[PDB]
Amino acid sequence: VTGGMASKWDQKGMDIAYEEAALGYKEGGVPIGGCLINNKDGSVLGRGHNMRFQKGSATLHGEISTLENCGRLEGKVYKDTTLYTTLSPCDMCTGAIIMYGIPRCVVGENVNFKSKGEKYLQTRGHEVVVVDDERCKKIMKQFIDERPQDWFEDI
Amino acid sequence: GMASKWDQKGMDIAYEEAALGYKEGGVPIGGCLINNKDGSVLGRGHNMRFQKGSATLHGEISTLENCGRLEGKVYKDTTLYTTLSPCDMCTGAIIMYGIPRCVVGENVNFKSKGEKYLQTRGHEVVVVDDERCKKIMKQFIDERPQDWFEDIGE
Ligand SMILES: [Zn+2]
Ligand SMILES: [Zn+2]
Repeated sequence: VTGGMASKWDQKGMDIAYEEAALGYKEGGVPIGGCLINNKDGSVLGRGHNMRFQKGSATLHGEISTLENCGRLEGKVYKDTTLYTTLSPCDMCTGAIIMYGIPRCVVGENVNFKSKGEKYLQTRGHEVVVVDDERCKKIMKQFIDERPQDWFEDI
Repeated sequence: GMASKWDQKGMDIAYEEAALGYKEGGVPIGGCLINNKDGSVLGRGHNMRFQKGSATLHGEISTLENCGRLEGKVYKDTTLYTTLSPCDMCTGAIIMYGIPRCVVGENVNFKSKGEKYLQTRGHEVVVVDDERCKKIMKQFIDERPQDWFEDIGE
C-alpha cells in the first residue's frame, strides 16, 4: 500500500468499485469501477463503471461515470469524500478529482495503467492510496486476455 | 504561435453553443473540436449541468463526448475551441486525448491552474479575450452565482 493509509470505509469502497468493474465486465465493457463515499458517515454518494463500449462514449471513464451517477452536488459535499477507482486515474479523471476538491482517491491497482495523473494529484496536495488489490489486477487481466486490441486502442 | 485559418469559425461555433446553452437555462459555456488540416468540425457542445442534471458535462467534456470515439491520429491534429478557460477536469481531457491546441474565448471570468498546466505538458493555449464570451459569462455569474459556484465545485 503506497500513498497513504487505509481508513475505515476503504474495504466497503473498494468492494463497491470492484462490483461495478465486474458488472461492466459482464456487460461487455472494460472492467473499471468506482464509487464516491462520504468520509464521515460512509454513505455512498454514487457508483459507476466505464461505459466506453456500452455507450460508445469517449468521456465515461469509470471515475466520470461514478461522478455522473452521484448527480449534481453542492461543492462542499465533495470536500470530505474518497473516490474509489479499480484503476489508476488518467489525466481527465485526475482533473475531475482536483476540480471538485475530492481530497482522497483510493486506487485498486496501477500495474495495467498509470498516467502522470497519479503524481499530479500528489503535486496538487491530494492523497492517492494504491492498495494493489489482486481482484482488480485479475479482472483487468481477463479483459486484456480476451480483447487486447480494445485495451491498447483505448490507452 | 501562428493562427489557424479555422479560429474565427471555431470561436463562432463555440459562442453559438454558449448562447444556445444560455437560452436553454444552462451555463453559457460552449465548444467545438476542429480538424486543423481541413477545417472539419468533428463535434460541438455546451455545458449540460442544468439541461441533463450532469456533474461531468462541462462545455469541453460535452464537446468531446459529442465527437464520439476518434483515433489518436485524429485528436493529434485538432484544435479544441472553448468560450471559457478550462477547469482542471477539461484540461485533463485535452491532455488525455492528445489535443495539441486549445483556443480560449476568455480567462477573465474564470481561470484554473489548468491553463498553465496545458502549456507545461506541451499544449498550445491561445486566449482571444472575446467580448461576446466575457459578456454572456459575466451575466450568468452575476444573475446565478450559486449555480456558477456549483459548476466549478465551489
Ligand atoms: Zn480517466
Ligand atoms: Zn471543465
